[PDB]
Amino acid sequence: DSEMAVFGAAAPYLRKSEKERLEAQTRPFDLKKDVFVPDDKQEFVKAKIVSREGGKVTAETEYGKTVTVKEDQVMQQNPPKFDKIEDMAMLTFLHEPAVLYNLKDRYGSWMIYTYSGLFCVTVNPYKWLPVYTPEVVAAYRGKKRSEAPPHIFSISDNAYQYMLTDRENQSILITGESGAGKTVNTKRVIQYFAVILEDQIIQANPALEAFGNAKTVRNDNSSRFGKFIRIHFGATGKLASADIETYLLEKSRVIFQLKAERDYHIFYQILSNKKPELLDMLLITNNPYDYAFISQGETTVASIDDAEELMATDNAFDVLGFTSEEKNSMYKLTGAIMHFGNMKFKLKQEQAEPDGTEEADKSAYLMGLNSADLLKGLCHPRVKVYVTKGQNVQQVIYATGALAKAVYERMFNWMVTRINATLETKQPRQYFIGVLDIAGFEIFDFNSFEQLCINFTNEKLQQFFNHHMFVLEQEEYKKEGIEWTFIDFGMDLQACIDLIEKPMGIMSILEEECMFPKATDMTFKAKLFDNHLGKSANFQKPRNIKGKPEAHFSLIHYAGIVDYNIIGWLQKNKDPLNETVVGLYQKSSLKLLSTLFANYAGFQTVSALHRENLNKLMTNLRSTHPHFVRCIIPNETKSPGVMDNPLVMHQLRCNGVLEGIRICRKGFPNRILYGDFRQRYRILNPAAIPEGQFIDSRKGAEKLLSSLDIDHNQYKFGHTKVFFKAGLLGLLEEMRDERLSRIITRIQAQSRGVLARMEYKKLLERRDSLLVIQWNIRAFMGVKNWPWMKLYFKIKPLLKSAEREKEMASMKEEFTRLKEALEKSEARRKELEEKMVSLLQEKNDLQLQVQAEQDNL
Amino acid sequence: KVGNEYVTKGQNVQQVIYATGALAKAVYERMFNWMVTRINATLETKQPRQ
Ligand SMILES: Nc1ncnc2c1ncn2[C@@H]1O[C@H](COP(=O)(O)OP(=O)(O)O)[C@@H](O)[C@H]1O
Ligand SMILES: [Mg+2]
Repeated sequence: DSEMAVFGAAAPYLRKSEKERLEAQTRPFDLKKDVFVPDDKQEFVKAKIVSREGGKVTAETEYGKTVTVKEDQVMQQNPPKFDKIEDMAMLTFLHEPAVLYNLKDRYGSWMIYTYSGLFCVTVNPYKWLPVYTPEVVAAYRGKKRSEAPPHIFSISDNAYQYMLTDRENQSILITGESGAGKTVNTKRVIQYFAVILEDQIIQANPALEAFGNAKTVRNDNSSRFGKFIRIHFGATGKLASADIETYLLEKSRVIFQLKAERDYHIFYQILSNKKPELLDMLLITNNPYDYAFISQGETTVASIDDAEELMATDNAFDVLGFTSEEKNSMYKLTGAIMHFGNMKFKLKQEQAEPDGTEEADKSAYLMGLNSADLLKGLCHPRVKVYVTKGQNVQQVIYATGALAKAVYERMFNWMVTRINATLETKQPRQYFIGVLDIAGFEIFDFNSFEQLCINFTNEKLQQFFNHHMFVLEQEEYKKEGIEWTFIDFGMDLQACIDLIEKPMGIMSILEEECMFPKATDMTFKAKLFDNHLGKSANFQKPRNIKGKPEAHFSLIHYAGIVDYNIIGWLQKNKDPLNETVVGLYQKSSLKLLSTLFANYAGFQTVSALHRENLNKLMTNLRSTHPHFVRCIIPNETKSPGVMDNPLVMHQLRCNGVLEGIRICRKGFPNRILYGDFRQRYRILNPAAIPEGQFIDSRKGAEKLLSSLDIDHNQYKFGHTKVFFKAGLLGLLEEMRDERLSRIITRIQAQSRGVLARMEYKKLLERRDSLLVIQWNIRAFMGVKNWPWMKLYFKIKPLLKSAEREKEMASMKEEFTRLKEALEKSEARRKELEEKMVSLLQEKNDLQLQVQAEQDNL
Repeated sequence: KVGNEYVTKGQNVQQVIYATGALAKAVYERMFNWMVTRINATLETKQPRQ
């Protein structure tokens, strides 16, 4: 249990226990006696095998109920060896009940992360589990998904491994219904990147979170804008400058909030009174109920304490390096917006007469200008012929709301730009990894233009997933000359997108009527009905319900039918403003309001910008190698552990995960280039593909594979990329690692051999020296025991041998010293000779240089 | 590389074939110049005096 010991706390929550699988193998089972049968309230139920009368197999459900049904919707249960399987591609039987029941089995053990073929699926646990510890992140470093339990950390690690190996961009895309957990997983991915500037990226997400998210019926932490976070890396394979891009912040939230929907987080974080200094300098109490814009929602969430969120976002701002002046500026603007919300107006003979201007004075003080000028601009708007115009009392409130939402949007863009500036670093950055977290699909009780935009973004993301996973993979199979029948998996959302995105479509008619002045909801809607009602499968008449608000029409996304009541979408897409107040805000005292807002009058519909951003984003994405994560919400009640079968079945059908797993298990998932394969797996059979003795790719790769003694029917050789059947690539990697280990061990053995060889040669020389010494000392003792030898042999060398024998020693040593001196002198003379040759070389070079200056003149 | 970002450029067949030709020209010119430098180094022996 090496993985268990390494993981520690998160081990039981990520990997099945050894005893658990041991008892699972002992669970009673058979090829027969096991089936899944459909049911109404629960989609599928386990059942036994009783009798097949006329082909009508009889099944006794686990609840005890017994019913006979024909061979249709009769699917064999998978063997218990596949219970709580980490990757769901090795299922011998694949069928709609099987995916649900394996997912539920893993969910019961709180195993949210599961691999469905190539991409990953995450079920919402609705409870923060101890799996995101930095120890687990370190354990998830440099590990394949096969050798590690499923987790988003493993997904990020595999993306980084591709990043390093193939030197190509990666894009981790999170897709699912709202509140499924996309933002949490994006935060975990950013955390994994930070662990392996890091504090800057960590705290940047809460900074935008505090201003973007709001509490909704579907989820309390509901993002109102798409996020694309790009982390750049250099050639060395280390983190570098980052970037964050936002998509279509829902500006209508400030003006209006639904009955069960709260407002933005910051408007109540500041009013939580955690820092009364904020209350003092903003001239605002801690009760949002006195303030019209932010009092429509509950302003209270059971799981959210706005004081903690406020201190967290302040800490994040400090970590990012936000100066106190700009923080105070945005705080003053946030105060000013509900100060504007406090505005009241009355008709008196025609422009509304201002009243209750004290709050207007306070707001003007916060932003910085003459309050009378702003009041007159709101009271008597002047626009391009600056000409005054009579307008209704109700219109001044709408104008103030539009100005407030525009100011909030500009402040949001300023935060985005400041985050980019803080994160940007001049250090080299080679490639990038893009994490995509769009606003998830959602079905509110009443839906409007922003809901339509969010759902259209979700539709386009699902269509991109379908196109890449199904169409492009099959076209790649075809192009490389691989025999493969074309299979249609049954989802092509291009028609649904073209219903609105393409010209003359519902969204296109929306921009066309927005350009058209005097545009009314009644007529424009008519322009929709005669255009696509009936003839378009998705669009249809509104399936109006008495409980739900009246809807103009109903249209079918990939996730189901949704009603879309249009109420003044033309003004929302057009975004009109009063030019007088525009001019007043342009020259405001505050740095933020003056710089940001000056480009409004310094048009293009926001829907057109949304479409262009989606097109550009997905064209950029197509250049990358996506990793998909699909998030499933188990229960609408936010109850952890409740695994509501019909909802998950509907989500699985809309997502089309089953067909993705089918195309992963049937087709060839792994495709590797011939040259890359040769240079990578040559260690398996180095004899094949001899080192630099020929030039050919296909033949060498074919010989290498044919020498690998595996199932040769798995791979179909192509023109440029050899394909691999599912599970083959990991096997080849396993034998490659084993062969590398064998090579390293043999290298160690050879190194030990040579070290022993040299040390034993040294031992030989030492033994020869010892023999010489011992023989000489033996002779010396033999001559020393002789009384004669010492007398004439100890004084002769000093005296008698000095004059005519030791003088040979003296002349020899002086010859040696003189020879050393002569050799050193001759070597010095030779090096001086070559040095003076070099001096000639450089002097003629310098005369050439002199000629060069005479050329210069 | 534009700025600090390595942006991949998309070119048609004409540009890529012209690039191949330019690479061939440049590498052969460097070939010729390296040959000239090599022969100059071999011939430029000691005592290039006077
Ligand atoms: N992996 C997870 N661990 C713990 N809670 C999670 C996880 N994923 C989602 N949740 C919870 O689910 C809810 C919605 O998750 P969130 O990421 O905010 O969704 P969305 O991306 O749709 O805004 C929150 O209550 C969040 O805490
Ligand atoms: Mg979210």
